[PDB]
Amino acid sequence: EQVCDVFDIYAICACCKVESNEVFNNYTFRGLGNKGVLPWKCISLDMKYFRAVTTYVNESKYEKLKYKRCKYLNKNSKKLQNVVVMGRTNWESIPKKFKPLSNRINVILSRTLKKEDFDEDVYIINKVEDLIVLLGKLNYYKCFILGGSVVYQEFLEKKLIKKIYFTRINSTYECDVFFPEINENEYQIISVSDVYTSNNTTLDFIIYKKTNNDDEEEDDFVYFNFNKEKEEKNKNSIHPNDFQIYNSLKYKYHPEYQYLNIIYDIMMNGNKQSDRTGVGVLSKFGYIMKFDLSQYFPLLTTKKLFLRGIIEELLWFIRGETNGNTLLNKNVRIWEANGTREFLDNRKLFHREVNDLGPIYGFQWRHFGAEYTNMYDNYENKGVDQLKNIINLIKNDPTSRRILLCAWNVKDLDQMALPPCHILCQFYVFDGKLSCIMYQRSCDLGLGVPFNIASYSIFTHMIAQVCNLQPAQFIHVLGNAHVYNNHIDSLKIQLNRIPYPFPTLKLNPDIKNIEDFTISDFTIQNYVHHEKISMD
Amino acid sequence: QVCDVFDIYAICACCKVEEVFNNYTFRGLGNKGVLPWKCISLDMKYFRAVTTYVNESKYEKLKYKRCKYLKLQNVVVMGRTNWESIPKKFKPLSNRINVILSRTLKKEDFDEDVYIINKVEDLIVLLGKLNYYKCFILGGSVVYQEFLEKKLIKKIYFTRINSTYECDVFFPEINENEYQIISVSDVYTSNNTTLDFIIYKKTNNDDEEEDDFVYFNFNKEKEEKNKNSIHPNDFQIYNSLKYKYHPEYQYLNIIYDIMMNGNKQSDRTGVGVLSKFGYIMKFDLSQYFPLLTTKKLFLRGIIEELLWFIRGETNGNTLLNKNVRIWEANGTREFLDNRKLFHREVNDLGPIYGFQWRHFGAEYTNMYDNYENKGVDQLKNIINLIKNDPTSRRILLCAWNVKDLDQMALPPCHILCQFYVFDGKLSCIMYQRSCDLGLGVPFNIASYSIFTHMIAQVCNLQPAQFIHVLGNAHVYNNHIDSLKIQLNRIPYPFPTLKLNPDIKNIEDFTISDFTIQNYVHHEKISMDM
Ligand SMILES: NC(=O)C1=CN([C@@H]2O[C@H](COP(=O)(O)OP(=O)(O)OC[C@H]3O[C@@H](n4cnc5c(N)ncnc54)[C@H](OP(=O)(O)O)[C@@H]3O)[C@@H](O)[C@H]2O)C=CC1
Ligand SMILES: NC(=O)C1=CN([C@@H]2O[C@H](COP(=O)(O)OP(=O)(O)OC[C@H]3O[C@@H](n4cnc5c(N)ncnc54)[C@H](OP(=O)(O)O)[C@@H]3O)[C@@H](O)[C@H]2O)C=CC1
Ligand SMILES: CC1(C)N=C(N)N=C(N)N1OCCCN(Cc1ccccc1)c1ccc(Cl)cc1
Ligand SMILES: CC1(C)N=C(N)N=C(N)N1OCCCN(Cc1ccccc1)c1ccc(Cl)cc1
Ligand SMILES: O=c1ccn([C@H]2C[C@H](O)[C@@H](COP(=O)(O)O)O2)c(=O)[nH]1
Ligand SMILES: O=c1ccn([C@H]2C[C@H](O)[C@@H](COP(=O)(O)O)O2)c(=O)[nH]1
Repeated sequence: EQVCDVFDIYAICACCKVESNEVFNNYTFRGLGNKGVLPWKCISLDMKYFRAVTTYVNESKYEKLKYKRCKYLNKNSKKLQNVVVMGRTNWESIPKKFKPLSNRINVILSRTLKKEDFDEDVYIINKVEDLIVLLGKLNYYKCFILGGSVVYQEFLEKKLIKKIYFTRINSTYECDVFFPEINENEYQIISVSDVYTSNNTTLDFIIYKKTNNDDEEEDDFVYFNFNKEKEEKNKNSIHPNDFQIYNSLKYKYHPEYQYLNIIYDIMMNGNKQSDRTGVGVLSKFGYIMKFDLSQYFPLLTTKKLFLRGIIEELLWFIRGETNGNTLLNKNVRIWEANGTREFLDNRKLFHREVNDLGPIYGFQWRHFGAEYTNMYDNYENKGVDQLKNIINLIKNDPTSRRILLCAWNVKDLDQMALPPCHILCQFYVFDGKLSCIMYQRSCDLGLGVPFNIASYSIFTHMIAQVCNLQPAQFIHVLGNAHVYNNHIDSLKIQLNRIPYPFPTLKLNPDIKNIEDFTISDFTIQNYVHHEKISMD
Repeated sequence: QVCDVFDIYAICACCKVEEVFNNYTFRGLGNKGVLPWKCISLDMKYFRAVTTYVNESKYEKLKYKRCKYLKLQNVVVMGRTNWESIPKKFKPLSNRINVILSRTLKKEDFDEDVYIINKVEDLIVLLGKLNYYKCFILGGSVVYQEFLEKKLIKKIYFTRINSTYECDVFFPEINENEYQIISVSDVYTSNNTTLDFIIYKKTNNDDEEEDDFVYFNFNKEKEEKNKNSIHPNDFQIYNSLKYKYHPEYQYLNIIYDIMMNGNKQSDRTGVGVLSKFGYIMKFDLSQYFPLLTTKKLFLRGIIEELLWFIRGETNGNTLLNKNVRIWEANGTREFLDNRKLFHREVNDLGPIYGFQWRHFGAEYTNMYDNYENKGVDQLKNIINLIKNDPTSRRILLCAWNVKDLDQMALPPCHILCQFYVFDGKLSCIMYQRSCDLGLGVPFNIASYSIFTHMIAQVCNLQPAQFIHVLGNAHVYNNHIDSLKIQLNRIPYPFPTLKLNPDIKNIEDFTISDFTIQNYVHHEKISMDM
């Protein structure tokens, strides 16, 4: 029966990255303070969250806490409040006008200072066993260790912390004090929040837990689930013990899990099929993922992704290009296999030159309906410039339900190296904000989708910028959602990884026409990721 | 009160008997001493799970409230006829404290180690003795009748058998103001009939990982910031349902979402809408036909529109001479002139659905030209892919021809279909760019559900899921009062579609090959004024 379960002693902290190819682990976020204050100016969303955790109380759950604490000890007002506990330097960093922390029982550890050194209404204690004494004598909901790196150190080495409410600030600052390295045998992460932007930085909230190493309408649920097939004669021959970490998290709110949960769904429930190659897949039909581009760039973190190649693909599209050599000469090999003599001949394109990919995305975006000749032709003022038209509808008719860019030209399919997977983009504008749906007919979950999420997220930012709009939601509709069999083992590794706060994307702000972007106009700041996974 | 105190529940299954609909549609209980239907086996299964199930760590709180009033099994209570109607092999219903109502036959008469009672009241005492989880009235018309009169029923566990059967005995009209529905299950096919499971209730006139939930909601919308200017009050029946598992809730929940969180915008026509972006509804065509039951929908017009598309027509008059007027407004001199189609004959709708489906890339001329073997017959093609190459990820039927949008009376709402085949079953996704949730979507669901069945049948496949992906989803501001009325109606179990099984060419359907079966619906709603 451990002290920290009876007295409900939690730690809450926020850690940035410090000035240290780069390896990343959970020690990456470890920077606590600098010269006796915080390393960052304001991160107001961290304060709002801090406020919410340290001030939240539930009177109904108090009676069971009181009984519990009175039991363990062999045994005023009633306006229930939490206790907070501060190193003295912690306490001397707090602006005067906020002391003591409102609606919280403030406790400060000091040797140099005694109660007569304070005006405030704070409990002063010499020592830790003095907090345990006080907590046995107070009516309080929960006790939060607000730190000082010294306070954090002594509280974990005494195994007095039940959980750590740990905030990952996904930027770097100068630090002189650090949070101790959390022992993974002693603490495991059980919950990871959504990812937000506050004060020009992304952040998320994770919870580490100390490791053990009317209720009529409760029953209606079980009646109503009477037909359910899964007794667990595993539909698909993937095992539980393999996703031990994935399955052990309670709150999986990081948006990366929108993509990770579909791979779980395809693996646990997919239909076994033998696609065009013979490879074999598990497949499902119909999914939506939504990413909040105002809060992050959804580059997956559970594996390393490089975006030079897909950014140069998006610029190639926008220029209207179909010349596979242009990508090959920038050492981008995305379309190399689809432009071989063999691949083209096998597509019955016997009169198509090597790397002439025919009327693919770029052609359809700038010239839909023009007769395709060859990758070198001047197609100016031929066919519909869809791209130009959709920028025009966003600018001048934002409320239009007809702002779509369509790659799927039915007449041209057989003349393309292969029919496009990104069928269409629709756009939606409300209150100065651009959202985008892309519908993908065919979705390689292990290899393709992660880049696809990136391409269309970058594209949405570009259309938003050139239209004087802010980006909102990139919405990804997956039709035929498949995991290739020989990706499965890699995907089992990736799923047992815990996402890191997303990075951000900065477009050079001077670019104002969609045509005027170059590779140097794109910056991915603060990409924290697990190491690369070769999907085979 | 007795019933809340003693956990006295009725379980029944009521078919329709041999025009306007209400809950008392579903009354048929029995016929000639047996049930009115041969064997509906999803219901027999439900009836087990419900009447066996008991919770270990909860009878503590009923040892409480029943004896604070004055392995553990369940009590069941059946009349003699209800007891005799049972075959011999299942008596006394296994794992259950069997019991009977009988003024006549006693325990020395009857077979195994049941219980008997002779007064309705005499039950009260027997329960006051026994150790039991919950008490179920399996009934007979007569047993049910006198238990509802005497106000002894906490909850009714009522199966809606959605077919018609000869009946001699019935269930009591369920007293509308004395009971209300608190839960409604998924819809199911079983033994060639749809059925759902609703729950009537009596009206009255490791919990740390729970606080973590509140912390993670720290940045949510509060009450002033649950955006919009509709009320809680007005959707009280919608809001009172705990379990909303009937698939119509996929449509209703989107209306609720748009009303409550929708962005106020002022579209094209100066009209006003609440708008969201990106939804996905999925309907199990193998289990029901998703024709909205919270109001009356008619399908002849949208079935004719579908046949019209399949024939490749663009001629608005063909529809107008069958009094299908879906496209009338889009064919007027005025509407064509405002689309800058000054040189388009009235009701010449241009290269719309039909033309793209059967002639994609052909130069449109007029609605009367012969276009045989011109452009890409996507419809013939997607059918040949399903039959020759079902694992293809290229089975798309696309109406959004970018070359032709300006020539169209208007661009299509229904951008494309994509098909999926697994294990001789056909699913269809339709991506809808523009979604009027009040008028359009209800019809749009039916159109593409029917289409899926048509494509499945000419391909010798069983239809599986219709998946409706909404892009710009909007409620017209002046549909709001109508939809509020609609949200507070409990869906009925869906109907079924019978296609004439002889039709094996998509081109060979006629209006008489389409039959809707057992359509039970709440009344017509004018969506406007
Ligand atoms: N990023 C974050 O989440 C947080 C960052 N911070 C930052 O942390 C830094 C301050 O931390 P750090 O320098 O360790 O200092 P601390 O806040 O941990 O202050 C340590 C002081 O607390 C007293 N103390 C600690 N333990 C005891 C004990 N057991 N008994 C008696 N006194 C005790 C001593 O006071 P005395 O010296 O008078 O005897 C000690 O000098 C600042 O930069 C602050 O802004 C603070 C909290 C959270
Ligand atoms: N749809 C459904 O879910 C169900 C349908 N059924 C159907 O219902 C039909 C038969 O039931 P219904 O006509 O009621 O017959 P019941 O099964 O209810 O049996 C009636 C008998 O129960 C006894 N009884 C009733 N009230 C009292 C009382 N107040 N005090 C003492 N005894 C009482 C009498 O038996 P006695 O003769 O001993 O005096 C009465 O004749 C059949 O078709 C059966 O299959 C049955 C169950 C479920
Ligand atoms: C605030 C912070 C960094 N965030 C999390 N998640 N966990 C913590 N332990 N941190 O809190 C430090 C507590 C002291 N603090 C630090 C502070 C804030 C601003 C400027 C200097 C110091 C503070 C100041 C004012 C109020 Cl109202 C509440 C807490
Ligand atoms: C069974 C039925 C119709 N279904 C629901 N949902 N609710 C009821 N109250 N009904 O229960 C009647 C009990 C008699 N019966 C039904 C029956 C069976 C065959 C012929 C006539 C009646 C029966 C037989 C075997 C078992 Cl395991 C359980 C119930
Ligand atoms: O941007 C792309 C391009 C291709 N694919 C995958 C999907 C399929 O695995 C394959 C395309 O093959 P078909 O679906 O065209 O047969 O490539 C993607 O996931 N994303
Ligand atoms: O099959 C259809 C056709 C139209 N609409 C609705 C969507 C809009 O309310 C309007 C179409 O006008 P635009 O979206 O093209 O502006 O009609 C539908 O919901 N379904």
